[PDB]
Amino acid sequence: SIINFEKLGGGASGGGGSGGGGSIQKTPQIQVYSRHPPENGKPNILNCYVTQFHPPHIEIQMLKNGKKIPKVEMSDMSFSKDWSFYILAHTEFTPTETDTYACRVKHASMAEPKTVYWDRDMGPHSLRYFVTAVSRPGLGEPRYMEVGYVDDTEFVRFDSDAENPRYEPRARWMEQEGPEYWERETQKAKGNEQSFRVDLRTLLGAYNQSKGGSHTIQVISGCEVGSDGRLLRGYQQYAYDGCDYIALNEDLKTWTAADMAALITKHKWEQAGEAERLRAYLEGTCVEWLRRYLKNGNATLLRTDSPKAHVTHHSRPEDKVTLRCWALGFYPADITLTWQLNGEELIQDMELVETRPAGDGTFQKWASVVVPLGKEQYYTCHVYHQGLPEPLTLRWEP
Repeated sequence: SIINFEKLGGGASGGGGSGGGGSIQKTPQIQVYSRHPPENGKPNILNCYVTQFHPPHIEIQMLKNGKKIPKVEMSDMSFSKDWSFYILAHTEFTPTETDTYACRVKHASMAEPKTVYWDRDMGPHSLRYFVTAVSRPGLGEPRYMEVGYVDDTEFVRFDSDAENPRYEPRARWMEQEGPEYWERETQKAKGNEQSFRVDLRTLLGAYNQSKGGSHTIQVISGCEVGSDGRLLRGYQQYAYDGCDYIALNEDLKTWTAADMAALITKHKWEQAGEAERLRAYLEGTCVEWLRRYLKNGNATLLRTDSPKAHVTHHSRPEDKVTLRCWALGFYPADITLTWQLNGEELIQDMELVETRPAGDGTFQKWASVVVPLGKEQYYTCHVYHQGLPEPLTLRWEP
């Protein structure tokens, strides 16, 4: 259960521009790839994974031979520990030898839309809440969201942009909770929404910003627990427009403010004993709720799907060749791919893509090395994943 938030209630910054709020946009990173191995004439799914951007407003289109594809589904949006947002767009398609596909992204961080073409060739536990409050001048009320994670898997979500916005389960094992739980969480979410609505107005003043601009307040709140069930770390950190604003220190007693506006909040919270209130929630309430949830889904959280791996062979200019090592259909996302030349792990001639969602709950990743034509048998790829009885070692097999 997420804590009931206390207003930031600040009042003045100084427009210094250090790193705590106001606009300082992050450019999106984009990957375009098929869920399944592309085979001409066989239906598949094409993905456009967009990450690392800020602000959260973004426009994504997928194109077929330069023409917009009308039916493109969008996953719900989320954000990372570095505050940047991510989202997955995808569409059904049936690849052919000559049709080109692309994903086009429009975002305030870039002067023009970025088009990226698809190239076939190439223990402990935690209960954390990720909160987003985004003002939208000229587009209605601020959008408010609370997304909860147990061990990094989304299990609950509240999004004010529904019509009768309610807390909804996001993991099937949560359906074990009765109507009282949902009603209570929903009402608490609506109460929290109001505090953030106010805080957004307050921060406009604190940073001397226009009433016509869009702004974001984000929060990461929660507890990390040991195998013995004891608290290892508590978290209560805030960001304004993608930059650290204020955070509770590891001692759960003091705060670290990032700029002048946050100093006003630090002093308010110190005077009101906010840290004390949070320490109580983090050490008790939060942990108690984590156990409760783990009761329903620990088994699910421990499941693993081993990667299926193989090596593909690609031509390069002159005496060269690219060996690409693929890891597919694995879960969870954590994985390590390495290339070795006679015992030594390679660094310099290698290329990796960020681990990405296949769209069906599993993940994908690949690592490549450029090597001399004729020397393919001197290299081996190694795949390390918790789902495997032991690391996989593979080589290019003609």
